[PDB]
Amino acid sequence: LSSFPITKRWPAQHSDRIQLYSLPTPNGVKVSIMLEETGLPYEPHAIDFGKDHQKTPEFLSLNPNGKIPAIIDPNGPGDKPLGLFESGAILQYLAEKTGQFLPADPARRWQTLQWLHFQRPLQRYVAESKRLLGVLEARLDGRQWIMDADYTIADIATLGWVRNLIGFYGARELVAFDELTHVPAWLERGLARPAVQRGLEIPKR
Amino acid sequence: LSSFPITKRWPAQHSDRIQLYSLPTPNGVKVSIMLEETGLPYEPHAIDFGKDHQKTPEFLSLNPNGKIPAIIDPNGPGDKPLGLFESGAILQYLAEKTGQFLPADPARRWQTLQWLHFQRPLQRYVAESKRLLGVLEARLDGRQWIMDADYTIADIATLGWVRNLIGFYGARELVAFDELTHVPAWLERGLARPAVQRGLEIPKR
Repeated sequence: LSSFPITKRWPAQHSDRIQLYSLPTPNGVKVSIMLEETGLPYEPHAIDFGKDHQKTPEFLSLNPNGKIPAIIDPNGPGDKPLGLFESGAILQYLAEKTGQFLPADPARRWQTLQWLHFQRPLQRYVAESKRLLGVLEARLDGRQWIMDADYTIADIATLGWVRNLIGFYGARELVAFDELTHVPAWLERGLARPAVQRGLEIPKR
Repeated sequence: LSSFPITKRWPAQHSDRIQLYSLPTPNGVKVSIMLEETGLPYEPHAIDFGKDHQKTPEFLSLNPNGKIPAIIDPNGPGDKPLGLFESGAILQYLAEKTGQFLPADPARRWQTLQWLHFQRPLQRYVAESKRLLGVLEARLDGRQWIMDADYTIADIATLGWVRNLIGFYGARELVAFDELTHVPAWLERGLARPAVQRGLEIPKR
């Protein structure tokens, strides 16, 4: 892992573990939830955007885009380390590494991938949030998870976003969350999972 | 394909071909380029956003999100039709169906996926465009394609966006395109491909 310059600024205490460079944002918690769900050993590192640490040469050496989350799996394909960014790519990578959180059926596996990139100022944010919730509501009518009986990377990609959408005071009311039926029940099912509970707080801000 | 209600509004003349529901936008041309590159038979259908055709019950029956592109592959997994939206999911699906446009190496295949979701008003659009071009410029320094010698779904996902970014009068100058080196050369290489030339115009607006 010494050949990865990010490790000069965020050293690996456990170089045999997946290194996670992230923040507990809706995009970041996708990957911490996935790591908790799979049970993979990992080492989280909070990336301080308040100090522009995402713009440091060490962070950019892993993700030139300057976004979280990013990982380095020291046990990557061909037993070489693999640095990877883009939360959708990471979720797929971890699903394949573990053989967990994708449906068995090939057609439904492809459909699962659709959900990895699903999600006046406030008025626009509220209108878009409502439109997205409406799509999810339509999908979850008569389904336990986005992919029916199977809990997948689709739920892992979306639970944190919905949780955060209604996080602040007045937010539920603004988006008429409690007038929905299927999203609230699914959110409850997801937040009851201990891996989800853990992932939502990782890394410590 | 009769079980797909979208076909009531955009009938399939060739029901043994992939049906493409799209417009030649930066997101839409990803999939028409991919279809042209692979040589797969397909049937394009322009979705008229000017008449709100993306909000019709027929379109929403395929993509409840109301976005293009979407496909139905009548020859999907298990020889049943498969409806699929989300341009990244579609590009991956078509790469696997054909065995084309992904690197051979497992680590580089994962890295390829990172690029499927890469990309005062005008000032913000120009600043973001410049930042993105800078990332691409850094990647393409010393590389023929985003994934080195291999032309992949990464290039297919990004060529149209760059082409369009500098499409209008003054746009190149605004983003300082001609002060770059590697993006202009790569764009030239990509636009020299006849499949790219074809895909960029499909469906006919």
